[PDB]
Amino acid sequence: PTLYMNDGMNAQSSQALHIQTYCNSVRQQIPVDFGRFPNLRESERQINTGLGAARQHAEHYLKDIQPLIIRNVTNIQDYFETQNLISTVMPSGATKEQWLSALGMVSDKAKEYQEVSANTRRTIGSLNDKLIIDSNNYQLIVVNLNNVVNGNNGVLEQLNRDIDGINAAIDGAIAGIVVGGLLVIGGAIVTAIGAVAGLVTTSTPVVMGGIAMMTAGAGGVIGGAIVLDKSLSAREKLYRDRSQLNSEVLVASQIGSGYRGLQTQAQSAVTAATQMNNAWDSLTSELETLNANLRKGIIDDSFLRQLFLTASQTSVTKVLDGTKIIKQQMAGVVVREVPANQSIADFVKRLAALEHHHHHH
Repeated sequence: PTLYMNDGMNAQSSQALHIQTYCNSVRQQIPVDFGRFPNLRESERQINTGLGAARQHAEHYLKDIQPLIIRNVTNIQDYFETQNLISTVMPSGATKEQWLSALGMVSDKAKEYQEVSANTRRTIGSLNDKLIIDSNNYQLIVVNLNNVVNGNNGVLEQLNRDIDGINAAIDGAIAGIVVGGLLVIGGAIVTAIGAVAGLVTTSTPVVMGGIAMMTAGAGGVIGGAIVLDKSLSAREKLYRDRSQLNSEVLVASQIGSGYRGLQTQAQSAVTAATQMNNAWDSLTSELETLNANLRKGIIDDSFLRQLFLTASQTSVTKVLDGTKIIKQQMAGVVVREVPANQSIADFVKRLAALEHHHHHH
């Protein structure tokens, strides 16, 4: 259970930094301006209404959920510091009753923290559910606009699936970068937000879902930009290839892709939250089994003492080490401003060229 707890914590913490950055990109998205086309006023208002709801979903995550996930790390640290302390306090000839008191104190903490993880899982499950509905309904606003300007709905839908497909690649590259950097002592996570497509001027730039996450090592040395550059540039390319689509349909499409991308992050958060809740479940079960087996007299104090002792010398070390690195990295995220005349792909491409020069390669 100690390693299950470790893996749950690592997966939820890394994914939490990913959806956090995605939510920031949704919050920073500027309303769409189709002022130059009075006949698209209705579409402009439907798109800004859906965007407002997306910003509220993102805000809900940042303010109401992110802190519970960070609280979970702290709860893991307190749990294991407490289990460890039991090991150092219980003297030699401690009675069954004293051991039952001690087991009780750790089971109470574990159940308290299991319930916090469970409530976190429900809250993210609900947000994911709402995002599935809102992102699915948003697509009708885009088709409707495409119909108002007699665009080809086949070409639009193809672009939508192509962007979904490249977003899996971008997500997987960001996930691998963050997982790989989460447990580096002295390492930091670096994020940037920027337009998802190449810029062209009077169209509203879409930063929603335009994210980069990279690592920084000793001396602020960026890692991950070379890897990430490939999938970011590919998205920019896929948009470039549909410059025959109406400009406003393209913007509307970019928000839709950002709305679906947000729902994808929330599904990843559900999966991580489930894995963490299952880890707590197996921790409380183990304690309940030790509580019953000591009472049934199937085990004894001596076994329990050695069980907690070994744990404290072994897998608990890894968890406690992880809790400290994870809190530093989640608290030390470095936010890079992207200039208004650079896409997220442009920005990372420039960081990738700097990364090549630092590697002399």
